[PDB]
Amino acid sequence: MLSGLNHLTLAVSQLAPSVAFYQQLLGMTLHARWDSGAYLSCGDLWLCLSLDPQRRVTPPEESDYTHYAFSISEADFASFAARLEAAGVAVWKLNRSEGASHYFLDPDGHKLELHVGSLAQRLAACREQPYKGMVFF
Amino acid sequence: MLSGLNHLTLAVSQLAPSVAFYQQLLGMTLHARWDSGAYLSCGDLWLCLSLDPQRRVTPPEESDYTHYAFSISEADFASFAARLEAAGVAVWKLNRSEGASHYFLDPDGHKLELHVGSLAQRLAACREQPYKGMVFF
Ligand SMILES: COC(=O)Cc1ccc(OC)cc1OC
Ligand SMILES: [Mn+2]
Ligand SMILES: [Mn+2]
Repeated sequence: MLSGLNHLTLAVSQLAPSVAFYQQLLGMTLHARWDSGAYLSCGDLWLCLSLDPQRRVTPPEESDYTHYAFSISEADFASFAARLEAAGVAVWKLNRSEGASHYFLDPDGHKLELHVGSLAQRLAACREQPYKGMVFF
Repeated sequence: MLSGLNHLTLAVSQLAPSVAFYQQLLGMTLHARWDSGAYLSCGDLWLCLSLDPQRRVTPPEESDYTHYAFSISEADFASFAARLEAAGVAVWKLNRSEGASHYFLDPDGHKLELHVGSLAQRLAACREQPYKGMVFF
């Protein structure tokens, strides 16, 4: 039986800017680094950056909607978004759903998100206003 | 600050087979589905499957090392991996370069993994068998 997400690994084209982005800009904790990767944590999340020459710096129009959302409190959301904006981090989508969301790109074009709100909050909102074809289990 | 992974969203090309894979084959909990997506949980993980006409079924030699690992206990690991193998689930990696792991593909080629152990345990193992150039902070 699977008990949760064990780790998220992102392939990166250049290790130093990716470490700078996740540790310094995004505030994650750097636990270890080696010639071809790094381990960081963000709350319970174990993040691995893996240096991969096959990673392309990918424009957002050229990747699908797969994306990785990090939790932040409502109270901290606006100043964190402003930090990303000051750093010139590109946005790939505007928020049109429930709960604050800021959609931003990492240095290689990985699609990231800041989101406020849990699955339970989303399901409650959906029960009141179900999406087209929605069924609950 | 950021406090963990709020959700993982995977773009899928065919919603029903992807729901079946995550719910039936992997045992995740299905909470809701709609014409364009589904919400599942795996322990604390909120997984969203999002129907995306841009998603391509991608062979593993065509994608980078970005991947998603799910936690499983030492007692359950081998039989779950063997069940995936017997069910014909495609693989993408054999060499255990980061501990006890089984590397397998979802229907669209998303790179998945079963892994036994925490970040703390992986750091302890790496102290004895470090990756090249490894530094610990
Ligand atoms: C794995 O169970 C589901 O994915 C639920 C379901 C099954 C079939 C179906 O339409 C044929 C619609 C469904 O939910 C909206
Ligand atoms: Mn999202
Ligand atoms: Mn892994």
